Amino acid sequence: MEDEAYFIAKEILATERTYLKDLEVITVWFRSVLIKEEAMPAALMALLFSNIDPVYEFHRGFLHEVEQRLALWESSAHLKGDHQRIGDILLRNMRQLKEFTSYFQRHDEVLTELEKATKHCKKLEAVYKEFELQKVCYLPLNTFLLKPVQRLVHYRLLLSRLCAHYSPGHRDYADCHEALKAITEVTTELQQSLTRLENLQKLTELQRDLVGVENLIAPGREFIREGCLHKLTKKGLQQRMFFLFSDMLLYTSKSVTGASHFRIRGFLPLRGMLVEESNEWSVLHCFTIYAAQKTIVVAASTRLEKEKWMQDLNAAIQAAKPPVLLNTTMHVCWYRNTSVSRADHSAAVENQLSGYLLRKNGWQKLWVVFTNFCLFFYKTHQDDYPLASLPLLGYSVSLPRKDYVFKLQFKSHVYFFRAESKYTFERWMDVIKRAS
Repeated sequence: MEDEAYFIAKEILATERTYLKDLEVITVWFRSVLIKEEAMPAALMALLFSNIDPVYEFHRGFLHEVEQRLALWESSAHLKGDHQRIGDILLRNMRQLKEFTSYFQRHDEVLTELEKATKHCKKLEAVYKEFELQKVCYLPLNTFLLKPVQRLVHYRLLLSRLCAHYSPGHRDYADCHEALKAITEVTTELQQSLTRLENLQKLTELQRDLVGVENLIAPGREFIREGCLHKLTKKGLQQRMFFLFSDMLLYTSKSVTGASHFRIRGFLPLRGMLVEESNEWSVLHCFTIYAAQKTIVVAASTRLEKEKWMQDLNAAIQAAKPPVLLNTTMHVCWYRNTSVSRADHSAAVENQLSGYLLRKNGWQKLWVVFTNFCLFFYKTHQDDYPLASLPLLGYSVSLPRKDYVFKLQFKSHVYFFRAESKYTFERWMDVIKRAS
């Protein structure tokens, strides 16, 4: 009962702790590198930092107010009272956060300008490159420019979740609804900006990752799904990479010894193709893609995988009724024969989570972060780089066969984790299930 409301508070904390460290990848670490190298024109430095710094200020103050209250929580008997309550802190900052919306609206403009600056300036591209290599850069650099607006959502989500196990009679009930309504209209205003950014980000990433392809980023192209399938060739079924956008189908070329597995071979426009499910090819889970002037047959790793790629193709071909010219997620797909949809991203993002838990040779306490379908391992809540990582596509959360332990299974790889509480136990295996 009362415990459930407290663990949400701690949830807000741990995640805010990770958020502030996320922001520090830019405002601390990336900043210095730009100064030491001065490959970034001052206009872009202003545009970048005039819009992240002020946000970072607020949050640093906010984390303080939180973790303090959280300390006064678990306190005398004639005061607590207002020690076991957080709706007041939230209500304040929420109605105070709305004043930063103007800053957020330009994140689509910062991710945009960095890109052009990177391509037209050769020195900055080099700098940018080496910096994404550093252990501090545990996710792609672009991914961080996203988190500010995404964080706004996470308050809406968490505040929502508080009004769930709350009812009239609690001191912190009237405040939360005012707070929730305050953040809900904050996210509303930027909901358009958010989706526009989340997509620009994915296109701007792929643009880099893939070799050969140019002009992939466009005001129109939305990303449907990326993933791995076996193209039918004269030598046999061969693994290849497919990237389905709203207006074409990108696929990967023949694998050469020592070359990239992510060189784009050609695209197949969506006007006007048909996909037709395959004969005794049914067991092979293959279907056939008749394009306007090329035709391919292709096998899915499993049956559901096929139905996904098909349903997504067909529904995308109907919906389409400068010219493209010729261990992240894309890599985890190549090594596990799977795919990830635009729908999955929004389900690994809404399911982000930080916390402390143990990991059985011999129970080992680590601080774990779950973003981007991947677990990141720290020894302290305060380190600036992950000690280890573990991507989770194709991992299944079950109980074994201590107390309150869940296990991750994948082929021969078996890991075990323990949470302190029992609520926080049902929450960890929850989010991992919702990013799978």
